[PDB]
Amino acid sequence: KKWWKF
Repeated sequence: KKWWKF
């Protein structure tokens, strides 16, 4: 969502 593939 907001960090890495998230």
